[PDB]
Amino acid sequence: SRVRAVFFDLDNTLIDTAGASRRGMLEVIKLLQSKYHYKEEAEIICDKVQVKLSKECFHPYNTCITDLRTSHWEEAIQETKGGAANRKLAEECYFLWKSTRLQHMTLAEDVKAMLTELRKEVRLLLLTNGDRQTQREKIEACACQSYFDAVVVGGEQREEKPAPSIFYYCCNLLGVQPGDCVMVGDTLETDIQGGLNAGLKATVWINKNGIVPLKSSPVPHYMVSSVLELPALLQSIDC
Ligand code: VO4
Ligand SMILES: [Mg+2]
Repeated sequence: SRVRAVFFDLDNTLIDTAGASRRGMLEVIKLLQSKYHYKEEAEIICDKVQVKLSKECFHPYNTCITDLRTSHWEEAIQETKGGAANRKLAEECYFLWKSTRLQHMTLAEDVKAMLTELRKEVRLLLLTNGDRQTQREKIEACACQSYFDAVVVGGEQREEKPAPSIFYYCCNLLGVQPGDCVMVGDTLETDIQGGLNAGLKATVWINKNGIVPLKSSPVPHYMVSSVLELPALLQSIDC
């Protein structure tokens, strides 16, 4: 009845993806406004891209995603500004956005110290959705793979969260039973729903911003604001 494995989301759970991604946007705005003499049109372009990205995370992706997310910019520039297509400016914007966010994707020192002290009591797995190319780059950017007994990327797999199969696979990977695992993540629709679907021992929601969820949304077993609260939490579930 003791916890034998803990699964961890990556984005906005272990690394500040959102903060990093907006930092990239800020640089793109800084670029367009200063260099290419833009005003408030730049901020509109970034919003269009941001919503374009959301309507593309559909699974199972195809590659090259680079060509896709780059096209997301040229489609965005033309809508706000206008004129002929500018693949060069789109290429610049994307890689500036990409290079910026990846450098800000790092594991905090106290987060590293938490993961290190935790894997000597339970096994650790990294369970993240997204395409192979994009996610693996993040993994390398924050060098987290060294901290986990296993890493599983949804794009590389048959199904992602919240589908229970990918959870069952993680369990087989570590030779454990779903009832011995706890899922930790910050998205209800994937991390939490998935944990409930796959009958895991517990689900832990990361809610630092203090969202009050709808009654119809998945209900976690636990709710905390930081991943630093797990050791005490996991010790209370008895491990
Ligand atoms: O690391 V994720 O929040 O895209 O499952
Ligand atoms: Mg997340």
